[PDB]
Amino acid sequence: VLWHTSVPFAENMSLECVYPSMGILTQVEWFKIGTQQDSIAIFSPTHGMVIRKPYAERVYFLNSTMASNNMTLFFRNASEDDVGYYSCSLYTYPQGTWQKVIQVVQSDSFEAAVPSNSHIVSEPGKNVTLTCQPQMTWPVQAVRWEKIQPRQIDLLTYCNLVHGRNFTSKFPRQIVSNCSHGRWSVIVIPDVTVSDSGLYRCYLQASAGENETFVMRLTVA
Amino acid sequence: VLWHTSVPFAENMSLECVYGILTQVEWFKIGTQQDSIAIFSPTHGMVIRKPYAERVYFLNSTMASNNMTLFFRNASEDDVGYYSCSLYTYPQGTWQKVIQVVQSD
Amino acid sequence: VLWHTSVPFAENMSLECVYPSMGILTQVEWFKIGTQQDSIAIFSPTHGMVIRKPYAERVYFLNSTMASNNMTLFFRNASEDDVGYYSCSLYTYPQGTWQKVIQVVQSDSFEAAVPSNSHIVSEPGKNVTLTCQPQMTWPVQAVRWEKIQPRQIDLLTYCNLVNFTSKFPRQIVSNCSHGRWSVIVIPDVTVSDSGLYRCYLQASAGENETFVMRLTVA
Repeated sequence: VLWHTSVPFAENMSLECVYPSMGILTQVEWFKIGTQQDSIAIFSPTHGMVIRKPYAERVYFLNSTMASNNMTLFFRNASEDDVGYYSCSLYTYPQGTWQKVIQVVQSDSFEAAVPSNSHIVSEPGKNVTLTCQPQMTWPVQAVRWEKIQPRQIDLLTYCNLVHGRNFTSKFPRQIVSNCSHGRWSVIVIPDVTVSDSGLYRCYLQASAGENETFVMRLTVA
Repeated sequence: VLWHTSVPFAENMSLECVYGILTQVEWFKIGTQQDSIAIFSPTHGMVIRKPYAERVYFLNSTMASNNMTLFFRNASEDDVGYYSCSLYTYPQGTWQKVIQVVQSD
Repeated sequence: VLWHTSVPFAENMSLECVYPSMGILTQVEWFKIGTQQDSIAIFSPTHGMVIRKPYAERVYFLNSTMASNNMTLFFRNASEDDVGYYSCSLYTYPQGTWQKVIQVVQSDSFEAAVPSNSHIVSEPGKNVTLTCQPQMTWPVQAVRWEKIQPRQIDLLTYCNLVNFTSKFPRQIVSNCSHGRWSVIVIPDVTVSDSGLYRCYLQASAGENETFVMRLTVA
């Protein structure tokens, strides 16, 4: 998993999956994630797209140009059973397999759930350093950084400090994240553009006193 | 296999279960057989099985905090025994916490 | 995730990944699954094989008939660190992904410690039914049917009773629909089917049962 987003449920929701040119694309496959993966569609760069029968009347794709790299999944009339986790799996040569995970949640604008704890104004071209606000004697089990927009959360990184594997987002842009050594608290956004404006959230999952967070608004001139 | 957490019996006892991408959570009672208590999925939500419907509840707080603690609002002598808090993550798989409920307090 | 095949150590060990013919083969990739997914080699049916630098000296593959459905990972040389778990992933169109997990065991431990609890004799051409010996004292979490050979142990059937499909090319008839997990049928048995078979029962919160049976075909 190199890319993890969350989007609100809608009857006409589209699950964005645009792959960066990286080597040769050899196959794409869409899955509904559960304990067992449910295949939605499979794409050949030679023979085209096959939608699995349970989804034949429920999803479609755009007739976008080849160099658009667009595998975005579109729902006709989505229903409550289409809530959950999705996988857009990219198979490339010689780099290998990578996966984008998209979670469909029941939700309003993701900005509405978060009031900013902080505001920073920067200019394009500068690196922007963001920090968590570690507090307690309570051990931090997990740390996660997200970029928040009204229609989309981009999971930038998470560090499991007690158990599990870590995650660092590649795509769409570079996130400087390390996790090791009590510097899970800091990330850098190198060379910001206006499109980097938005809300940035650090969530701290602790042991007994779990669940604390810090939001900061970035505004690029 | 033995237990991870051991608690004494109480009518209002709560069985703590704390803890990526969670695809399924299920509570079982382990005796001579395995009885399902409640099952959760991100698509269907939390669905409690009928034999425990009047016994247990969940305070569905932040699920991203990884908390599925089983609350007894009423508990009887037969709620003593072994419990399993079973967890499936994507694509890693299993994570299981076994909990013992002791009658002697 | 558990394994499909298990083999003992050897510096010339061959981790068999014979796959079925199913649609168009579009890509193959070998990983070593440790605490992290580590890439060994990647194959394109047009561009050929790339072996990642950490395994360039270690491993090699046949350049012969690959159309025989063969991507077996041959070791040229091997150390303690080549012990562990491997993933042989086949990518096909339109069927999708086909994955075989392969276990390499260290201590010089293998079928030498496997005595039978039961012995069945059958003539070739017969449909042989094998059965577990469930004791009905722990709920059965999961069922594994395995074939124990001198050079490899293969998974025949897996059933989680809360998914994992066999990659063994024998066509074992099994269902695990409603208690069916306790039996498997070997149809039209041959002399090559002789050997040790094991039913493995995983308990939810207890100890695991083992029933080993020897089948000898006339």
